[PDB]
Amino acid sequence: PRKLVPLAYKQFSPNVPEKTLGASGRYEGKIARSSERFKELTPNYNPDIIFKAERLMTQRCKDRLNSLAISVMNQWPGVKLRVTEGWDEDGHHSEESLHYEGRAVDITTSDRDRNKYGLLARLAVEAGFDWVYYESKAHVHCSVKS
Ligand SMILES: [Zn+2]
Repeated sequence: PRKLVPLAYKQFSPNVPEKTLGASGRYEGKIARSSERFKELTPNYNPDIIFKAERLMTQRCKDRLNSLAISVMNQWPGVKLRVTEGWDEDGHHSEESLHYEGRAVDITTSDRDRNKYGLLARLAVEAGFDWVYYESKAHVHCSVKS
């Protein structure tokens, strides 16, 4: 067994830029409702995840999130994974955010205990998200390749 080490504030894993090939890969452009690429987005209705649209994400993102949902409930009995941002149609992030193509989620615990977020980030990496960034005290940013 291995010690699960929480990510530090502002740490990202792996320790490379999000868009690198060993991470979540290149930005592919915004996905609009009208896009053909919009049909690669699937809604996530996992009853074990709290959703603050936020539900629309790629299959790989869905798989990683659902895996995380289990691990969080294990880590903290009685607590659930919570999503506060998923697919963004409204330019609320940087120039080229993976949020714009349904390949990123910002997450917390259901109890909004910010002291848990570093460990939540570690669980996200263990759950297979291709890039995990303890971006803010308000949430952890998790993304996947396409
Ligand atoms: Zn984010």
